[PDB]
Amino acid sequence: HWGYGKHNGPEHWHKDFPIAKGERQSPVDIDTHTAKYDPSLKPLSVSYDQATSLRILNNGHAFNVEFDDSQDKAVLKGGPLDGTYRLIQFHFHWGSLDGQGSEHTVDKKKYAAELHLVHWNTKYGDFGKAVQQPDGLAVLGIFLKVGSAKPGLQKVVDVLDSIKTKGKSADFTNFDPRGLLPESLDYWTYPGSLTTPPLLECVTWIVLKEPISVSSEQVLKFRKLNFNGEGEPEELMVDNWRPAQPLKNRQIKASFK
Ligand SMILES: *c1c(C=O)cccc1-c1ccc(S(N)(=O)=O)cc1
Ligand SMILES: NS(=O)(=O)c1ccc(-c2cccc(C=O)c2)cc1
Ligand SMILES: [Zn+2]
Repeated sequence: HWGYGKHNGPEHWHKDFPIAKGERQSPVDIDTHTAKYDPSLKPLSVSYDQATSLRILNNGHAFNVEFDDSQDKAVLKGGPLDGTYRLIQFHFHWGSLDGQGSEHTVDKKKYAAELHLVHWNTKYGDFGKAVQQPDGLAVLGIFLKVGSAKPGLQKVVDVLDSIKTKGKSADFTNFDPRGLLPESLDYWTYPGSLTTPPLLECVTWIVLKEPISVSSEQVLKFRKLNFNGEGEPEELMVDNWRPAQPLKNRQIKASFK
């Protein structure tokens, strides 16, 4: 089916997901000189103190760390958002080389990877309903640059050997996602979409200004994962990113000057 190869990648997706050519597609390039500071944007409220991680899964496109979203345990509020968004999972997109891998770009700069913390608007009851709504999701996006190691990422790196191939999962309880954040919560925000099929236009994107630093060894271990299932020819899971899409009739707002 769809993927990231030459024969099933982002240039092909529109044939089965025509919204790929829609009016609010993600990711986008963040032109920092064209984004407008909005002094009415509130601070983000990230409340992960009670987060309950469950499992890590290689789904053939990335790996997801999944959370208990049956109660308000780990929630995102504030910023541009109305209402409460529950954390359901996080995942990454990354490159084959340190100079590429992020989906969003900043003044056309690509980061080595991008973390997506996916939340859904609790007024819609469940995630499947939320993705059908224009304000159903809020994804907190965080850039990764290669430099010093991120201690809060190491527990994720440690377990990747056990989920090398598509369909493999492992217990991943008691993981604190607060260890994945930068110091500052300054952000850009704009209305967009899922960056993989079904490409639904349901996401308020909140992209942090400050990248996190991860070590070359940490991202190298990302690149040892496999797109393929066990017993199939090995295809390294690398370059699972969609390139920047036309901004069209949208304005990116900044919470900071
Ligand atoms: C995730 C699930 C299940 O966890 C189901 C359908 C779609 C997605 C999805 C979530 C987030 C994104 S992203 N790259 O954060 O925009 C793409 C697909
Ligand atoms: N969902 S999509 O991006 O439009 C898509 C789905 C399936 C294919 C496909 C199907 C069968 C064989 C091949 C081999 O290249 C590719 C190629 C593209
Ligand atoms: Zn993503």
